[PDB]
Amino acid sequence: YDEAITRYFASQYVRAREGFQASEAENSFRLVSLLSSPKEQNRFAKWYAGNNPESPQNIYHNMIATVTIKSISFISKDLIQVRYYKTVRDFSEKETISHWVSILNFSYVNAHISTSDRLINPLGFQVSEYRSDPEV
Amino acid sequence: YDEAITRYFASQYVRAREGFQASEAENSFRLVSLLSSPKEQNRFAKWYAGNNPESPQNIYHNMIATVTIKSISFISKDLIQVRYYKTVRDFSEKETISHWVSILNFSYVNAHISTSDRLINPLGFQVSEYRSDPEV
Repeated sequence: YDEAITRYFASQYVRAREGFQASEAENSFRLVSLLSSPKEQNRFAKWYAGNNPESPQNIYHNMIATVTIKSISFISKDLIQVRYYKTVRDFSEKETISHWVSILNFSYVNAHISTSDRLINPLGFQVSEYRSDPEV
Repeated sequence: YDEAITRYFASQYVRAREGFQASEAENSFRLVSLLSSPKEQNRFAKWYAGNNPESPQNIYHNMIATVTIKSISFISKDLIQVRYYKTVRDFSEKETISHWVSILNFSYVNAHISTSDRLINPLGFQVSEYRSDPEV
């Protein structure tokens, strides 16, 4: 597939996973899930669970966190690197900014998506491994 | 290009154009614009302008309108039909529902998108003509 469409879905993946807005949680959750493999979907879920202090639900409770993409490059054929910053906003409107890099291991599966899940994942994009750490 | 990716962008187009949420307006505006031709972008803009009673900004002021896709089919090679319903919500949470069909005339241009506009429009999807009317 085209590099452009691959960048497009990595950007989506990271914007959805690494940002947060109460009104969009259900949607951002289904989308990260659909674009993650069975075994990555499950790691993501344990991390997102409402009982987990490190879940966006919690650390951005009553806040909005918005990812802005800085860059997308490929370390290898199946290994993408997304550098972005998060802009976190609260009741006072006081914006905090931080910078981050995520590595994604990805592929495209010719699995079966229903017609309506294909409007979220048209080509079986699948992140098998993922991390996010802050920058220098 | 693949039918699946074409359905994907028509669904996006209609969800963004035909729904409304104050927090997402700027984003929904850039996205419809990027996926519309110069001459369609301009019709959309006159329609969306804050001074226009029929603009979503206005008719959904203080509301959230959410499009749910019912179906996407092709009347011809360049002519797509998107049947959807809108779920409109207000201060009281009282949901009104209506049903609609949109026709889109579309193509893919090998024009120049900047690297960052390509994260919204990776393949130069372009709606040249558009309408929306209610159903039976």
